[PDB]
Amino acid sequence: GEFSVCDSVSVWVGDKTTATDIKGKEVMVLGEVNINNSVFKQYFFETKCRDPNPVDSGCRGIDSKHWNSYCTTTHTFVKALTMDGKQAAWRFIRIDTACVCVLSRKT
Amino acid sequence: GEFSVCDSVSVWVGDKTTATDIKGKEVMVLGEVNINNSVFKQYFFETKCRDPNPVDSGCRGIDSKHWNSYCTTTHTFVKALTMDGKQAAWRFIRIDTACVCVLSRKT
Ligand SMILES: [Zn+2]
Ligand SMILES: [Zn+2]
Ligand SMILES: [Zn+2]
Ligand SMILES: [Zn+2]
Repeated sequence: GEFSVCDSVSVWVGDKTTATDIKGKEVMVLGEVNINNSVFKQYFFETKCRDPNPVDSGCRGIDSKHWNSYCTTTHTFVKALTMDGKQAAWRFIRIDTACVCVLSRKT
Repeated sequence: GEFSVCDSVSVWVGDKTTATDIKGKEVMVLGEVNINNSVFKQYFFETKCRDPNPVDSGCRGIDSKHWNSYCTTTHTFVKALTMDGKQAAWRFIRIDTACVCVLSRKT
């Protein structure tokens, strides 16, 4: 019976308005898009950690004798129609994509 | 000095042509896109595992006494302009997003 070191959760989001852009800034995500000559809504598949606790580690199954650990949300980058001044831009926004375990060795 | 259980690698790809779609099928990814009234190329941020070996685990730092492990590439889903019959479709394709460690307990 298989499973991963950090438990994650994934959801589709379609009510997105605010996002952080590729170099750290906040931007506004528009509701709809016009690609080719069709109108589409903007969707996003996000994965967060369940237990990001940075003291009672959410990492399962570690050599805790030699190793410290926690669960962390990593990010990918997708393009989205945002708002630049006030005509739109196609820009890369950062989104939660996964939950990985991070280590450091003990003194 | 911090690091993660599985070593990953991330690259930008802009020469994508073939992809696997949301329910397992192959599709063709077009080179360019027309969003709003502007022409853009399609980009993708991909992350794979470095050591997906499923015998000498690439997972660092495990209670190997009680636990088996390997590194695996997980996937997210982004929309892209593909080719449906032969006018285009805005569809969700699967892309490598991250490298997580998977466990199973020992007999
Ligand atoms: Zn809303
Ligand atoms: Zn804000
Ligand atoms: Zn090429
Ligand atoms: Zn093919």
